[PDB]
Amino acid sequence: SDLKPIDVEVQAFTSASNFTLHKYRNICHVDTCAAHLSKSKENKEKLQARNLRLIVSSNEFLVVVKELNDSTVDNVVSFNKACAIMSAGVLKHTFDEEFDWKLSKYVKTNNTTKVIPDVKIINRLAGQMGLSAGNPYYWMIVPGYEFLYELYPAEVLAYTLVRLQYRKNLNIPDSMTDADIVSSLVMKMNRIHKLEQTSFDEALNLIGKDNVSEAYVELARDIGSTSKTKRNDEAILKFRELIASFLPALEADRIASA
Amino acid sequence: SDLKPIDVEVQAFTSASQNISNFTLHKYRNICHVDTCAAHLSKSKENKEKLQARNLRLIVSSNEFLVVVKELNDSTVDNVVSFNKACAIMSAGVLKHTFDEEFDWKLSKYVKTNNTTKVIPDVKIINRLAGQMGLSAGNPYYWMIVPGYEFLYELYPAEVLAYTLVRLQYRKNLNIPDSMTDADIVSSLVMKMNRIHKLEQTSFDEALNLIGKDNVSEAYVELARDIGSTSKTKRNDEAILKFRELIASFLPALEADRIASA
Amino acid sequence: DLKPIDVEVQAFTSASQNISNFTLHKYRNICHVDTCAAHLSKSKENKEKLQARNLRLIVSSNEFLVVVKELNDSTVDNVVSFNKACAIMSAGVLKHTFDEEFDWKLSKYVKTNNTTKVIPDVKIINRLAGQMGLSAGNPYYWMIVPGYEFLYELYPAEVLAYTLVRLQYRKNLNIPDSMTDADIVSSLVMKMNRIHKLEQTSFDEALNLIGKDNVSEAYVELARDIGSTSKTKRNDEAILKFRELIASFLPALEADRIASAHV
Amino acid sequence: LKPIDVEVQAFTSASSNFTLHKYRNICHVDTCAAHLSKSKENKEKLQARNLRLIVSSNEFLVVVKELNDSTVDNVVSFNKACAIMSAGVLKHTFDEEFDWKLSKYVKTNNTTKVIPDVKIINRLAGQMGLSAGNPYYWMIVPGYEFLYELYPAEVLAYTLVRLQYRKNLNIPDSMTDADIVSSLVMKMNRIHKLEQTSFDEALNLIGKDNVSEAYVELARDIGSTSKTKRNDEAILKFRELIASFLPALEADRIAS
RNA sequence: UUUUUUUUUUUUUUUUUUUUUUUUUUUUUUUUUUUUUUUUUU
Ligand SMILES: [Mg+2]
Ligand SMILES: [Mg+2]
Ligand SMILES: [Mg+2]
Repeated sequence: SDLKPIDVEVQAFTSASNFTLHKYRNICHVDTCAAHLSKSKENKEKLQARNLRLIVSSNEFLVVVKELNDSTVDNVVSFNKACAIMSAGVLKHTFDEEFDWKLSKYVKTNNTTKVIPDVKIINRLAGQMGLSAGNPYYWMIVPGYEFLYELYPAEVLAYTLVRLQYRKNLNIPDSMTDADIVSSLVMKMNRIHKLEQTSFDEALNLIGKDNVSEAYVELARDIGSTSKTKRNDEAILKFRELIASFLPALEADRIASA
Repeated sequence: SDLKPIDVEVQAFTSASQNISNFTLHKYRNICHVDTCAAHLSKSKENKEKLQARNLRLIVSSNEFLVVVKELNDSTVDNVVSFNKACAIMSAGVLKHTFDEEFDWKLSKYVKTNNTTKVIPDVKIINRLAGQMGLSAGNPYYWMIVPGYEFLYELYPAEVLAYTLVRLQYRKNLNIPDSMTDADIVSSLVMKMNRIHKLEQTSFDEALNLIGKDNVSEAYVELARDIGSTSKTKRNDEAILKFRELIASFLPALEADRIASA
Repeated sequence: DLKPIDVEVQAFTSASQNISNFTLHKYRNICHVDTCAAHLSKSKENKEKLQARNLRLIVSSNEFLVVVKELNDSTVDNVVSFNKACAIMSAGVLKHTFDEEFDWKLSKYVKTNNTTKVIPDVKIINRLAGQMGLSAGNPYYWMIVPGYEFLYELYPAEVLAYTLVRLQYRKNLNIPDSMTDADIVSSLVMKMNRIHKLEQTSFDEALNLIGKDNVSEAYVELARDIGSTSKTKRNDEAILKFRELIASFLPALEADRIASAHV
Repeated sequence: LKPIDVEVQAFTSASSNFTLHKYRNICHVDTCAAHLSKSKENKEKLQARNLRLIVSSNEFLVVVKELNDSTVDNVVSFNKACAIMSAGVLKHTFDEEFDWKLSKYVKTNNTTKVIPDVKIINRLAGQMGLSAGNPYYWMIVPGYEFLYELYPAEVLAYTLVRLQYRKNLNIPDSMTDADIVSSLVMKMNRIHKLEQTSFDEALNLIGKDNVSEAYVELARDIGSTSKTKRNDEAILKFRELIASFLPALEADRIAS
């Protein structure tokens, strides 16, 4: 009754992800990419309606498409992949070490033309953590950061630990479970390390357990430095305190009314 | 009449109105082509979200069709059906060929299926739900692993219960989200069993003795033999434990740094 | 779009316009019992129809109701809101099922003047009462309806008791967890605030005006079979029987793993 | 297969400081007050389309739905529109405004005063015991926290009444105690720089006695009851009653 | 393994109270249905 169907095609699912950040390492203009990352919230909402074309250097661009699980075309990417590509462009000039997976260690990033991202460009996700502009981690705090695990595994894992521990400081909704917070990263770890055969401790030793620690304390140092939940909670305690101070003058006013 | 009211007929809700046409798969035994419905079951997840936006129409054979509609509940004609019952109808179109017997509730016994010549399903068609359980193409149970499989309890009871047992036991292996409690995994089957066995007036053991408990177990081992010993949900669980263990061993350096910081 | 609307400057000064003066006693003898029972049997469907149009509900051979959504005040007796409509027709069945009603002037329950000994049809089923384990023929069967709180005027202890049942057994009644406890009793308290004038009277005073013994009597009547038979009980017993099935099947998977012969 | 071009525009600290002092002499008092009487009405209209409101024959005020910053000084958000208009009436009812440079109250500088017509009704002030004619009648408006710039002790005191008398004023339980004060704490954080200065220093600068005089003025005629107080009192007596009947129900099951 | 999910410094935005009402509104609709969930260990 009063329903228009659509005629679904008879197509069977028959049998038959090469994404690597190393194909986009020298395609980014730093201040262009940082500006796009500074508007990630507005960009994700624009994506919900139409797909987006983002210029990331005066000769290169990306096509951000929703629900894109595969593409032979390199610069057609999902939102998380696009932010990760653009973040890596900035982190090549802020982080001095990157991970070589066949050498199983951190090797120095050789950046001949090393530049400083414009301090004026603000990352509001990073401010929520208490990080200030100029911090080398500043532009790692982006949507889709988990893809950066390919280059910065200790740093990306550390940011994930901070999101797990301080979900309330970062205004993560209590709706989300701890599994959803870490799921994306575990998927990237499982691909790199083969977690079906490997141990987690084997991965935490392959990357620097102390490296994770140093990155963790860098990203965690200034959490709770200024908190609107603690700022509001002191006001309520100070307000209810002043209400109590005002009671004898309120009853003096009502005994005067009678 | 400013309030332009519409008359409403005085029709009382009685169980004679509720049970006018209860659903049964026996009306749909010859409506589906094996390789056509498996192509629709192979794309069940896509169908479900495409169903959300607008309701759907699915050709199952040369002239017979099925219209899928969300939140349908009752309906006065046979080929207009909900998502779960549509997947159940198509599933039974392949299992008539892959399963050698079906249950007869008149006789309290499984009976051999009369399936003329049996057309073996194309092993090119891949059911991803069965692949999560380790099943491969050509397995007879392959196309039983569909949404709304519980409706197949009427034809293949012991096999549908064994699958539900497999989903409760291996819920983390099958990435069933911890949001759903154990009772949620089995709720629909219990409803299917309630209708057929009237569990209000029958025990659980009586049901599992009417159907074959020897049949259930041997379907349980067929469905759980190749279930993987890893999953993303189990990897996520192991990660949360390891991550909190790292967070704990990092707290001294953290607090020592903040007292030294401005 | 992209340009504003000039709003006119006029204030808000006005009167209470309390014109409702709604009492169920205006509709006592206007209802055919089986006609009204049948409209109540389709309450959910009629509310859905009400979202699209105003409704015309014939309640007897000589009377009808006009159901209108968002009906604040109406001067005409026939034009009522949905909650008022179900309450009006529920009272028509309850006059024949319940033997006593409250008289607020005498401050006690008095006998209902049912001259005609009419029973509501047994086959007409109230799904809302079915969710409570009440079977057809129960004298309370037709108080379990949308807008039941209006019946506090006639059956105060029984309407309060059903509200208590909705409070304690909210899970068995499939009431959403997302709705306040206060939201479930909010409208009954509006009724109680009108009849008992709760601004200048206590809840304990009101609970002594109607019978606390009478609220308890109706409570055990309405809550006797709430948990009698549950999905939560059935689905739970299934789990443990399913889990002993599994524990008995584990020697089976193991034997099929390490043994080639039939076991 | 279709994209839209996103232009490179970074979020910077650079991108108009809001001061009510820019709107002190643009409001007729009986017309700015009539807009505040139909504030709930003006509010839902703002989701449909942006609204243009007249403060007087010579000046306009256009309100839009989600303004985080505006180059224009006459397009504002709702809470600022109400505050700009309420301020127009309180310059004639309040006899003192705050000067943050001199760190204390000074006269409101209104040579010729007006008395608002007493028929314009503020239903929000009517939920409390305020009757028309009270000098605080038109401060009880949506967006009052912005008036902390001019009347900080009175605006804080109103916040105190909302905190303690939230049930009396039907503030839903879904609104946190923090949510009631979250907006005012933000206005104070801008003016007082709360990371550096404390609440006690703010309270001493505005006057804890000035707060007290506005408090007893606003909390004087709060009604003893509300729907929310009744519902909350009913739930308790209702949960008392269930317990009192639990023996009787168990006895009934044992009998049959 | 992708997809997907969530966080957006500060001010803002937003949120809430509507002449202490009554109404309106809201929620439950037997059993079954609906709903829900897993998607080739990715
Ligand atoms: Mg924030
Ligand atoms: Mg039900
Ligand atoms: Mg009102």
